[PDB]
Amino acid sequence: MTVYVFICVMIAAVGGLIFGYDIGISGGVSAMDDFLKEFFPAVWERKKHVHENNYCKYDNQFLQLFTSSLYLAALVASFVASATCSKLGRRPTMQFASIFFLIGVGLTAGAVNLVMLIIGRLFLGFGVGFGNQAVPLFLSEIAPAQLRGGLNIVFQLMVTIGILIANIVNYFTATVHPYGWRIALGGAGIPAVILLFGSLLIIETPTSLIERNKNEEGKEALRKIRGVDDINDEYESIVHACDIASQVKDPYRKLLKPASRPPFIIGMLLQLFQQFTGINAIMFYAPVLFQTVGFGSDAALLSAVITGSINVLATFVGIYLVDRTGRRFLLLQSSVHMLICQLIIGIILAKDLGVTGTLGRPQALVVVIFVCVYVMGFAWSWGPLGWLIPSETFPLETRSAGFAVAVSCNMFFTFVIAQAFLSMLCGMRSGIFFFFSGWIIVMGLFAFFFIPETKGIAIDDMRESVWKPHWFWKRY
Ligand SMILES: CC(C)CCC[C@@H](C)[C@H]1CC[C@H]2[C@@H]3CC=C4C[C@@H](OC(=O)CCC(=O)O)CC[C@]4(C)[C@H]3CC[C@]12C
Ligand SMILES: CC(C)CCC[C@@H](C)[C@H]1CC[C@H]2[C@@H]3CC=C4C[C@@H](OC(=O)CCC(=O)O)CC[C@]4(C)[C@H]3CC[C@]12C
Ligand SMILES: CC(C)CCC[C@@H](C)[C@H]1CC[C@H]2[C@@H]3CC=C4C[C@@H](OC(=O)CCC(=O)O)CC[C@]4(C)[C@H]3CC[C@]12C
Ligand SMILES: OC[C@H]1O[C@@H](O)[C@H](O)[C@@H](O)[C@@H]1O
Repeated sequence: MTVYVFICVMIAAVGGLIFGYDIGISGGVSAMDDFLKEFFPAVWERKKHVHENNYCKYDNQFLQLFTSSLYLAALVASFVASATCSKLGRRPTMQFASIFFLIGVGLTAGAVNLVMLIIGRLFLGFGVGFGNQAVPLFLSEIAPAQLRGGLNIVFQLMVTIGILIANIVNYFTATVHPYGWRIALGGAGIPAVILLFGSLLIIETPTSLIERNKNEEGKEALRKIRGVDDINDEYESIVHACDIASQVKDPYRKLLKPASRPPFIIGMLLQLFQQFTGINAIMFYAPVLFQTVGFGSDAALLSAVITGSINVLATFVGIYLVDRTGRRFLLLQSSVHMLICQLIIGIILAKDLGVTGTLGRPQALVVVIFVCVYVMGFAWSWGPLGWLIPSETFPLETRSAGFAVAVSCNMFFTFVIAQAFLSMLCGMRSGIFFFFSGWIIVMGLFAFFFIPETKGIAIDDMRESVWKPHWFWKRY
């Protein structure tokens, strides 16, 4: 209700929007010809051919470096963020994140050198690695109870919205031949300015302030969050978190202990699976894929917007599906849902698309319809729940660190997919989709045997009615 709580919500919404923009803009810019004329002339000549050398037209490690630099940087900067928060506060790290995005935007949009372009992407990666670590800490230490899951779904919606608007910007700036990609990459500056002026107005959480000056500065800070004077009883739980100084000296061992083993294994593998489903094909190289199908320069970027629209609608209804069905059902249904689309796309590509040539109109419509359905399968299952499950399964002692490691490893696997998708496409002509399909199959089995339904179960009830009656979680 107060200004500080709503600022806390706004900073999270904008920080998701910027992350979605950086996911969606790299696909459109890469496929444009203006960008390839100024950074990658080797693959630029290969687009001059009508339909020669399919699947290997864009096989270039530095072209993929343009996409995966941000996520490598985020993986490196995630640990730095995890330390910098606990040393300085949740406000300075957000300020540094805004500064890093603002530096990266000017570097990328006004890039004159390939080294400079990759460095700008790397600075954007620093900013996003800091933000995706400070934002959960704001949301978990300012917003009141019963609003932990409601904020996670809003955050995971903002990324889809950012992807959609990034596709729109790319589609409109693709036609602009003199400086199109520069306009496309300058659009990330607006949410960065908003983040900068939002991170200046927000003050550090009382949990962070009590870590160094207990109630010397955080006592009034907690009163500003909520206008009720009944603070003293709410405080008594914040003190207990940092009471155990000897236990928090080595936070690394608590995750390895059997107390937090069950939610750790679920949390980490969820990041491994949700990235090895193969959605980053569509979020990063969708126009690149559509051009090999045989659509053309505008047709590919125009289909990308359609798939993004599907993503947004499926996410908006996925928030209701999560509230009406259990946490298990959606991940079981999704594996089948995604397996079908990947097999259909792969099977018809293996026969109708060779090393030179183009699919016919019905085949072209099929590969688009089923990829849209593929994305909608992921938007209501692994997208949101891959972050929602670790935000509730970990116990109070290992919630912050347990989620920090999840974000970091997620960034690592994203980097793997983004750096090797086109290399895999060249080496395996149509085996990328079957390679992803095998992962989806093991996802289905892992979900059916090792993830339970945790719908409406409190943290203290996780160890009684979730992992006690489970056949495999015996870590007690
Ligand atoms: C672009 C795509 C992703 C749009 C998704 C819409 C569809 C996939 C439809 C087809 C079946 C629909 C579902 C069929 C039945 C219901 C029950 C329905 O319940 C009621 O209307 C009961 C009254 C109430 O409690 O609100 C709520 C919507 C829901 C989940 C529907 C939600 C939208 C669904 C999934
Ligand atoms: C063929 C294309 C369009 C893709 C098909 C995917 C969806 C249209 C399907 C996949 C699983 C289906 C869901 C499976 C289970 C349910 C639960 C059920 O009702 C509720 O969710 C309300 C609460 C309750 O369970 O009582 C019936 C609708 C719904 C959402 C189904 C609606 C249609 C869904 C989303
Ligand atoms: C668009 C046309 C050409 C075909 C679309 C294919 C799929 C995207 C659709 C149709 C087949 C559907 C599936 C058919 C059967 C089931 C089983 C049904 O029940 C179970 O999965 C078992 C019970 C449980 O797991 O809880 C859940 C919905 C699901 C996965 C459906 C989800 C939506 C799917 C994958
Ligand atoms: O919605 C798609 C996005 O979902 C996120 O959870 C993943 O981290 C991204 O790699 C992915 O592009």
